[PDB]
Amino acid sequence: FLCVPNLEGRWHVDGHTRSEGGNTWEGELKIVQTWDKVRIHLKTKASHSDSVTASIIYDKGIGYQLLYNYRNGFAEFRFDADLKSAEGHYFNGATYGTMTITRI
Amino acid sequence: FLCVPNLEGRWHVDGHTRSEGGNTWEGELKIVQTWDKVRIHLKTKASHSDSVTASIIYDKGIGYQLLYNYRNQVGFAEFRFDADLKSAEGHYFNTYGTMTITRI
Repeated sequence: FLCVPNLEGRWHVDGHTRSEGGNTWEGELKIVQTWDKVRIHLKTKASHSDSVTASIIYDKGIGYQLLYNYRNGFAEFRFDADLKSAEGHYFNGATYGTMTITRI
Repeated sequence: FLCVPNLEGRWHVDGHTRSEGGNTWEGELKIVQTWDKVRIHLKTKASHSDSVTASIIYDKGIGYQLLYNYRNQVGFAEFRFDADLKSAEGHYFNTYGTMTITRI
């Protein structure tokens, strides 16, 4: 079997910039997925960012993780077992923060 | 989730034309696979048989079926894999018969 997770669609993003006076922000994430190829568009208040490179990994006991870089940095998400939501973090080289992703 | 069976590799083919006449022939099948995109190539000591369009389908109860239109040197061949993709039984139609393939 050659199985991959179905992460495609729209997710609500509850981000928290823990870097240099950041406030709790919100946004919308769009994941366009063709098998292994994955693209991530993040539309927020301050325009948007589009992914450049990405990769899906699976680590047993932890679950599925999505690592990617984007162009307004790095972002990574860790999804729950049934792909409902994900906890991630991002770093722009300097800002950084923690995001929560929720499918809808 | 998105899964396909891993059918790639070489397979031995015990073929038998069920038309009037013929006998037990043999061949080698090479299955090249990129996700759901599959290309079959059958080579024997008489004539080789390449494929054009191929589709993987899964029906509840049967398992994973592989159906493709081919071309010697347009016919239709199909297999139904069993036992964790180690062996499959199928038939072809251009001269008609069956084929029993085993994954090397």
